Amino acid sequence: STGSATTTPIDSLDDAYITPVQIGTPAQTLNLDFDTGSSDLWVFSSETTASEVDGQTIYTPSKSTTAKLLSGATWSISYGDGSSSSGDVYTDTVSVGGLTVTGQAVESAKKVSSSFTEDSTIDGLLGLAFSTLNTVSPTQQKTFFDNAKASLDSPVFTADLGYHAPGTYNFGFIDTTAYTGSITYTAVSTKQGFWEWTSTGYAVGSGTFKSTSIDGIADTGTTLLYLPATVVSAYWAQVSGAKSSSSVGGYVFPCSATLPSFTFGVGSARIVIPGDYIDFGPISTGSSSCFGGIQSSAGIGINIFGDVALKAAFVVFNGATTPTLGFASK
Ligand SMILES: O=c1[nH]c2ccc(NCc3ccccn3)cc2[nH]1
Repeated sequence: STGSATTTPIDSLDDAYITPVQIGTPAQTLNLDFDTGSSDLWVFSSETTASEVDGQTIYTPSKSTTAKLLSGATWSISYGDGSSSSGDVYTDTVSVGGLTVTGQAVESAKKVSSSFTEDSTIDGLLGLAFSTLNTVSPTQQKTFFDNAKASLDSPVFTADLGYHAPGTYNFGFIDTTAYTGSITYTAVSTKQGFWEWTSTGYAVGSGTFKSTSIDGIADTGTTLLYLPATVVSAYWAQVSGAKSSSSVGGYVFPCSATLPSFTFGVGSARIVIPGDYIDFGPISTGSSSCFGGIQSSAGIGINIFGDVALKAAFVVFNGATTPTLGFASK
């Protein structure tokens, strides 16, 4: 089997991407944030504290004839931006772009943190990291991808995120029309539960390529590109007026600037992030200070190839017995 679903930026900055997901019988369609950096499928629901729901579409398990309470199971998760959610668990039928999994753990939110409440466009998350990170207790649950894998034509999914435009998540097949040139595959470590890999280096604009190993994760749930301070300093040094601001929380630059591209290495191959991808707009409405899309990972503890990097590529998440990642230009 296969599935294919369009993913759409939630705003004009591509802060995140939402993908429609059918849950239950009859289908309840929720727009979920497909997150290759986590492993929980959780949704706003009929059980979510009323004051914490503001415009989201909710899953109501009592209206689904295939919903079954997973007795005793609870979940609780916190993300890198400090956001969090928690609740209990149902199993139900979940379909993504025509691909159906029965008995999928659907984690029903009883509580969500303010940043989820304040974002009316995200109805929940669909985790696509490794199931070892799933937070359901006392019985850990599998991701949608893990559950679907045996049924897929090929044990893969692909992320094709758009810049200021819709993109695509495919499951079970590689669309050879969706990229240019060839796909370069690279090794993955699953030891931290992430799609963790090692970039072979970087270039800034038309500068020479610096060969250097950068270990990081392919994380569709993270907006920006977080890289070592040395790398990030070398990038922003090429932007007149750019500076790291403690008060804002990262590198900012004059909105009047033309940003240089950023290249990262995948084996001997190169993925080029156009300068415009690195612009995340005024730090506050009407400001002429703009927030940078490449930021330091110092104090995060890990480098993160977030949407800024991933949307420049066609990315294969290969879930074969030994997982790998593939990157192609597009
Ligand atoms: O690295 C990041 N990923 C993000 C996704 C959405 C956002 N913005 C909206 C949001 C935040 C938290 C919960 C719900 N919606 C910011 C992000 N930063």
